[PDB]
Amino acid sequence: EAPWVTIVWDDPVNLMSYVTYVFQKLFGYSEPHATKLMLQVHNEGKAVVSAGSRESMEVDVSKLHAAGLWATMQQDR
Ligand SMILES: CC(C)C[C@H](N)C(=O)N[C@H](C(=O)O)[C@@H](C)O
Ligand SMILES: [Mg+2]
Ligand code: NI
Repeated sequence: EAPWVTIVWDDPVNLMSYVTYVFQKLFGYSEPHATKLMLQVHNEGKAVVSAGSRESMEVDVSKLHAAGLWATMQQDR
């Protein structure tokens, strides 16, 4: 019943510019939004990047994995 979130985890390989681009490409986010989330990943170690049903977050995780980003999902409490 609960809503879920997709989290992207910091990784030591992917370019900062790539991560900003992926968030725009996969989610349609604006450049300031994508950059903000990228920097949160890089400076906090992780960031919630999207939110919704468990099934919707399963798709976001799969899309992010195909892009090569470290994504997981968990219930939002
Ligand atoms: C947003 C995260 C994944 C950035 C990386 N931790 C990072 O430091 N990337 C570097 C960079 O963009 O210069 C190199 C390692 O790709
Ligand atoms: Mg929460
Ligand atoms: Ni880094």
